[PDB]
Amino acid sequence: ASMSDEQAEARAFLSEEMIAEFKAAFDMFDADGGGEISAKAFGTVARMNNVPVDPRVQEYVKRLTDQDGSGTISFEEFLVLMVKSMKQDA
Repeated sequence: ASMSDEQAEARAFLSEEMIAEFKAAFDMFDADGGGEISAKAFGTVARMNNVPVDPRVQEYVKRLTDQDGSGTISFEEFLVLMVKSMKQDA
């Protein structure tokens, strides 16, 4: 369970057209149909989408699976993460 307040800014920055692309990319990894992908998958998705993976976010990303054991991010989080990474990337 994530925080959808983060989703608000994500939808403000990312256009529906962008959200749609990230949704499709996310779905590619969510073959389970749970709306949640592996934490480390974020880096892979970002890379193929030409999105620079921020080192700080990646630190936080690896910590997700590090502290929880099996880190999984929901589509909502994924969108916000893409935002954080692109925002931090100068």
